[PDB]
Amino acid sequence: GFLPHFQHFATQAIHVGQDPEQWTSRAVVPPISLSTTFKQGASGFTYSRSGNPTRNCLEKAVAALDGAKYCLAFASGLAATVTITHLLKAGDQIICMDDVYGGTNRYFRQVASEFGLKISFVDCSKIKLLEAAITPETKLVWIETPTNPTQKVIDIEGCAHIVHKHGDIILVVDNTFMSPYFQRPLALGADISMYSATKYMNGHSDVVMGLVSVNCESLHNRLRFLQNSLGAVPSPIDCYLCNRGLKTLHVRMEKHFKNGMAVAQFLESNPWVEKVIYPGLPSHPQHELVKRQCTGCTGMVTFYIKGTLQHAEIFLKNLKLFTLAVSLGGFESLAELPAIMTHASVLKNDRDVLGISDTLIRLSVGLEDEEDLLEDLDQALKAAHPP
Amino acid sequence: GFLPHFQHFATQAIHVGQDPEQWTSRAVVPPISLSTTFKQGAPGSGFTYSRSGNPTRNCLEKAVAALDGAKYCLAFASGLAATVTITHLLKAGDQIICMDDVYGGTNRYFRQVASEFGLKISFVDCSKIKLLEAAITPETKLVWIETPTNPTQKVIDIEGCAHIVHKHGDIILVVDNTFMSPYFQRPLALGADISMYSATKYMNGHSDVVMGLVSVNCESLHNRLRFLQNSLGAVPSPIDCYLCNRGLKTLHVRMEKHFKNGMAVAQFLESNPWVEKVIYPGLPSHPQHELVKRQCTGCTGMVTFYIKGTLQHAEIFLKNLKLFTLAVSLGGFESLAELPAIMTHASVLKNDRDVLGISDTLIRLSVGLEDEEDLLEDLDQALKAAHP
Amino acid sequence: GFLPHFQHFATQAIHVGQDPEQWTSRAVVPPISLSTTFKQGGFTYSRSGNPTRNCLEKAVAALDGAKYCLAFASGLAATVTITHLLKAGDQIICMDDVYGGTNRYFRQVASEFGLKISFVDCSKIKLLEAAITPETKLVWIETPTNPTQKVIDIEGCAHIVHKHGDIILVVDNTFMSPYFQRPLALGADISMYSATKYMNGHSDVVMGLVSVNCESLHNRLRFLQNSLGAVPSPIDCYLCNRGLKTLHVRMEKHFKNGMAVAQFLESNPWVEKVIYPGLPSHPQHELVKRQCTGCTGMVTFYIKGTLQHAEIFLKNLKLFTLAVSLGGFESLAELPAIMTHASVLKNDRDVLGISDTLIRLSVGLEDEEDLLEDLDQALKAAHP
Amino acid sequence: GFLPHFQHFATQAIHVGQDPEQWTSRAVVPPISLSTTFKQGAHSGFTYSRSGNPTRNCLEKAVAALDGAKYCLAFASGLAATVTITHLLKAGDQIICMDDVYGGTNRYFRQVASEFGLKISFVDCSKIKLLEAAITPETKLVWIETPTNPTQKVIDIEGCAHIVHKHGDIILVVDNTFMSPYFQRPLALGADISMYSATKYMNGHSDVVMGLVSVNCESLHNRLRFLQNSLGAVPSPIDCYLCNRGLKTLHVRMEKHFKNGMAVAQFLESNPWVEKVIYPGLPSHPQHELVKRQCTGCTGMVTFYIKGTLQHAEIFLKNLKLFTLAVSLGGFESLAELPAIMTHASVKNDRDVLGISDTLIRLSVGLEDEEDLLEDLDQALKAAHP
Repeated sequence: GFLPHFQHFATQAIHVGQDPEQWTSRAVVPPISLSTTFKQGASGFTYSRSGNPTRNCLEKAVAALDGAKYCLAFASGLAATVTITHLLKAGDQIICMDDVYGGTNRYFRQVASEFGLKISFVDCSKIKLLEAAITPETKLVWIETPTNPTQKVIDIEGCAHIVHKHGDIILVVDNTFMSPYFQRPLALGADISMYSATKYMNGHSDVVMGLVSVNCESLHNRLRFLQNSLGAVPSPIDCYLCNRGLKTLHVRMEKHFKNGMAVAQFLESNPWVEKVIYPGLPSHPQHELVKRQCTGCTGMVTFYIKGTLQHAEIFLKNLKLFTLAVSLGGFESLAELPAIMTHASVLKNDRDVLGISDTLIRLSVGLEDEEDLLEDLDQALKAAHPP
Repeated sequence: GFLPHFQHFATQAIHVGQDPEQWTSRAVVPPISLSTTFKQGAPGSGFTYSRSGNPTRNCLEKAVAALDGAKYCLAFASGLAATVTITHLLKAGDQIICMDDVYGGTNRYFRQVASEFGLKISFVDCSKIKLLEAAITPETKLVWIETPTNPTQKVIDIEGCAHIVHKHGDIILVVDNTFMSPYFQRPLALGADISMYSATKYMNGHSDVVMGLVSVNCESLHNRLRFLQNSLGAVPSPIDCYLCNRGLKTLHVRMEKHFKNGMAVAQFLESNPWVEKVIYPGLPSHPQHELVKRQCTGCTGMVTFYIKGTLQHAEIFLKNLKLFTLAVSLGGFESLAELPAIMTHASVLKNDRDVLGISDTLIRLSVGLEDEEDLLEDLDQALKAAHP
Repeated sequence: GFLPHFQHFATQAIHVGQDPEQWTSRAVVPPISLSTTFKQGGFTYSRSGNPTRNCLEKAVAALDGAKYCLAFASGLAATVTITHLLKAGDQIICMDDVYGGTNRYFRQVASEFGLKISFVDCSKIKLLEAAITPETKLVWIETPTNPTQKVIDIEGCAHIVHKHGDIILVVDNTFMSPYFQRPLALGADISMYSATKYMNGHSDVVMGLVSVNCESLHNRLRFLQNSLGAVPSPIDCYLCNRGLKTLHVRMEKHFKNGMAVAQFLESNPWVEKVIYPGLPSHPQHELVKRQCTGCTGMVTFYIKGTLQHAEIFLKNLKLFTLAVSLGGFESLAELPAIMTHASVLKNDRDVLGISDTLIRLSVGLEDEEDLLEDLDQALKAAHP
Repeated sequence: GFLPHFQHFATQAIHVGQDPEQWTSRAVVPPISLSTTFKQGAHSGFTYSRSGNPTRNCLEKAVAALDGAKYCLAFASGLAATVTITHLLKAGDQIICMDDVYGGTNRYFRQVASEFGLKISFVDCSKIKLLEAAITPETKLVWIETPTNPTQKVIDIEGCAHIVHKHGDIILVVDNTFMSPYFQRPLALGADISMYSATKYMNGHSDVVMGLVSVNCESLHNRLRFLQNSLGAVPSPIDCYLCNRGLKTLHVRMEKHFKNGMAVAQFLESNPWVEKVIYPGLPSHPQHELVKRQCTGCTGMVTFYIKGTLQHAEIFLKNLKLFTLAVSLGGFESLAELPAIMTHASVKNDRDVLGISDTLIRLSVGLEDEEDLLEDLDQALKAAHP
């Protein structure tokens, strides 16, 4: 009952920007151009930071996958976030989601706010509340869906709609969790589709990178200027590796879905799980919303284990397939306790409100055999709660 | 008559951070660790996430720190990324004093971007010390200088400048040491708070890495920078870090050849009848030549000069070069030539270049590591081509 | 109706050799160790062994259901190394329809160091036994063949070969990959790969792989790996190991797309004949289901008309790229008579069925519609 | 009194094959081309990576210039180059190899090549009349090393070339690994093949295993080019890039290796705890005067015998703090090693004849500061003989 899959995604991920006629060798795979500078004198490239062959191939590919006209690659997701924020002036205000990635939370609240920028954390799941926070000084709205890690889902089309009623306000959707294979914020009314390519996009846990796709011509020109002016650019080798990862994004995300769905269903029917949060499950508060704006779900499964902090640790330390580590979206399965780990960078009084207790566990289900993933979870839960 | 060369420089560039006991394999060369994340909570722990820190980047930072005579170092995605990150130390309401002649991008960030966030920017000629003193306010938190400047190669008394800045209040002096490199100049040893590099140029020296480097001694200053490195995320690729560290292994023998080639080129151009004026710190004709010898252990391959005539004559010269490549950037093993007014400094107002002297006949050369004989031959023929 | 999929395959492909506890940093992904040498006072020299290559070798061995595996600079390099196992004076029985370079090595190079090479149709149970001599020490087979895709019953072949005892049976398992076929589980002594194809699967690594169970065979192979020095780069090893991580989800899509392409071509009025193991029309379709867990993306077909029609078709493709090699994420198309099998003598090319009208497709991971639409449009250009 | 330095070396090492007009982007440094295959149809271009590819060709084009050669072939390793060269022959032919060669070179000929109808004779080619006594019409290949590994015996290449080429068709190969093409050009001295282990000085950064073969003869190149593609011991394009990158600083590296190597050699000879030093740059070297005629300088390879027994050699090696106890050579880092147990353990009765005793130590002097390298040796020697 999900949105129909995007019509040329696999084809484009493999060929867009990859045209062999670009190179004198007619190579089927684009060469890695490390060169910082390029010969001028008799069009073309001037300096690597402003633009370079391998990065441009990647940006054109990602643009296509987002259904965008333009895309910009960055040193990291946070670097992309910071660059986007530099679009504004001293005196402007940013409305940010209350449950956001810790680093995003940290930048807005602790760094950006001390340069004449106003920051308001607003529950944008309450779309009725967003309008109340909007002021004539609001220039940017930052949204993330699903949120990390409580995975609450936001109506992008509804939010874009509220935001665009008051003229020049920018709507940014952090699309790190889903990827453009499952969700296209720009097609849903967003102005900017932002990624941490470090996660699902690259999908191989070996590249730190950010991506920003956009349609507005003037917004692109401002973003392209800041990309070269701030210089938070990615390595050409990282660009190549990420572009290589995109080649299998469609077949990777499908297995994440199948494995994620299977893990979520196993966990929900398990007597030692208090509650499971997974958009693909009917038990999810926004399951029907997900189906309207998304073409599927990922391998990100959040759940509460029964008992105390003690049980969550025994569970995590007895896993043999899931690796106890931060980050997500890789081919390998990851497990994590946000209260102590990825979201220790979010205030304690805010964690109590968001639901990040000592028993909330975030899983990044990988591409291993389903059987083995379930068996690993079963054995580990039995370690915390033995027969 | 230059400052004596820094001791153990080559030894440290090859060994610091490269210690084989870090790895289970006892490899002589540090592995490239691409992994974005790391396993936590195991029986019997340093790394958590690549952006915060990772093996290959850390080895590079420890090595560069040593070459700078520093305690700490931070690597970044680019020189500009390093610059922007440093500026994030400040608050809305602070003022930045910047050298009047600096790299266009440094100029551009301060004038067009930093000025959009409650920061006041004044461009001041910091070589003339009275101009700096009048610009300092109780609100001043940052002074950004570059020496030699890009591309007119103006030289600033670093130790003298630090003395003025560190007198009244908490003001940070940053020295963009891209041109010289730590082999020839140590700003931290001269009183600067930060020695900053674009590793894209001489540090890596192989024209295949875009990267910035930031060296510092102050403990609180480092912690604020280390926070911003992870919080802003302008991080370099581990593979780029490896390549740059590899470039460092030959930094000492490269810079020596850059010097020897650079001096010969400067001397050739100044005696050439088709050249109006040469600016090179190694030449006694440089207004601050004796200052250079007091602050440096030598000079690099950056040679700036004026060709006789107008813009048309400069173009014919540049297009006739066969070894020098008409291109932007600098500090690589290959020789580069460029016209700053139209190229690297087109992002500087037309009215500022005339004040700074960046006319249409000003040419910047980045002399590489090719044979001396051949580089002179290329310059000679091209000058004969410009004025036949 | 195929053989059941190999158990724990995806799990092993992602985790075997990838243990974070190997590194002081506990990185989830193994670092690329370029270091040629190591401090002594473990590893000694990169060519003999190194962390990144060794991690890859443990992974491939598991996927093969093997005890050992050796990585090499290329597929041919792996073949040459294996051939160095033999003695002066011996004979090699090699299939008549093999990869061109394999043919060339045996016929033009290997034969000159006291090695005798006889090309034999190893599918004919009576032709193989007649070719075996007490002097034969090595039998080299490839299944399915390139590009006529002839299929060999491996276990009976193993059974026939091992009756004469110490003879090595090598199966070039490049086409299928260890995800779809396990020669070692079927009685082969060596499972050999060109990792340049499906194993890496991203058209950016040249590498060979050799899997083995026998202790004595391994020690001889390991000695030769270090002695000839046709070793792969650690970065290539990393890249191939990176590619292995998605082998299971890639091969499944190659299967789904290849099947769709094969079926489209067969019902097409401008195609004379389609050769694809996944189609019931393939003469050994049922043998495939008994020894394999599925099929790959290699689709061979004859276009109606002449060489001219095959050329018009190939040059009008917009998604398929006219190029050699195979097994990458991108779709490739090729005319073996003129291209990849130009290194095989011409009159044997005619007997094998590799005419001027035989076309080989390597179907990639693109969308099915676009692949089919591209084929339709290109066929309509040849035959409007 | 050495040969004048080869002219335009720095220019060529930096520019040959590196022409920015090769790429549509006009990049100053050649891109790394990983692609295994190339689009065909529209004469122009590449077909398959193993046969040839942009990045490998640029390196080969570059190395050829530095060798003063017309052609060059890159391989997966030095040994890969060796095995490929040997494949030029047939069963029944005979190979003349230097008596003191690298352990792996010895091992291949003796244990592998010898099992395929090849005749192998180990001959002291520094005494050149021994070369003539072993030559037979069955000789198709002469493999020499100068200086030898690790006793550093020096061979008159042109003299050998004269003797070898007098008789029908014998190929003379010079393993020019120790010296660099900056310091020695075998092809200009009459050799048929200039071969390298690029793992050492050529790359010079201890992170690439690679072999190189430079050649002038047309038929010889065509036969080798066939084998490069047919045997498939090809290097990775990224490794090719890395070696080409290392090549950019080869001249300034080799000069510093020389200055450090000479100082290290001079220090050891004046040291009361060293019995004998073997270094071509030293007048005490038997072929010192020969070296000056065929070379433009010397490298950082210093071989010496320490006084005492095996235990004294161990304490010395284990007390080094700058020199690293490891195998291989030619990198920016200083290496120290005991060949009898390590790099030449694959050669024992032959070690005794060659002089590779339990007290023979081989040093690869790196690019560190001279003083620091000297102090490390000084302190470590004081440690063995306390």
